[PDB]
Amino acid sequence: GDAAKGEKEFNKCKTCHSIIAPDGTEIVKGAKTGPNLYGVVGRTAGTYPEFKYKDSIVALGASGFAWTEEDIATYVKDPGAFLKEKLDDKKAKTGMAFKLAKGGEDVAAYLASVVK
Ligand code: HEC
Repeated sequence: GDAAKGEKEFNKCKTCHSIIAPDGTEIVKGAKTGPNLYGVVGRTAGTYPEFKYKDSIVALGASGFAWTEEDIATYVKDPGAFLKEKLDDKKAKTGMAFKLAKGGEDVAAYLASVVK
């Protein structure tokens, strides 16, 4: 995927999320209603500290799931469906109220990039 493009596309995410490095550096100063995305790639889902996630995503991580660019790219398009399928639960609910139409892989790549 394209990171250069992903950064530009992150415009749909900053409304709720931010990209903040461990020493506090503000890579992307966004909102605090969604968890910090710095390092999400490789991270077990629904585990960022001091963040109150909806249940399903926490269950997904409890099952051993860590995000990849690929899944990130997919989830982003339809979070709730993503979950229902992963969890094999028709009843899986998402706390993320946005579906991105096009851009997943790029945004996915960007996110991977950010920690280099
Ligand atoms: C607010 C209306 C949001 C926008 C815009 C975006 N995201 Fe989001 N995201 C939001 C919430 C409330 C949460 C927590 C989910 C839950 O059910 O509790 C999330 C979560 C994610 C995650 C999962 C993070 C984890 O630690 O597992 C990812 C990977 C994610 N969001 C990506 C993402 C992207 C790429 C966005 C922009 C295109 C984006 N989100 C926007 C809320 C909101």
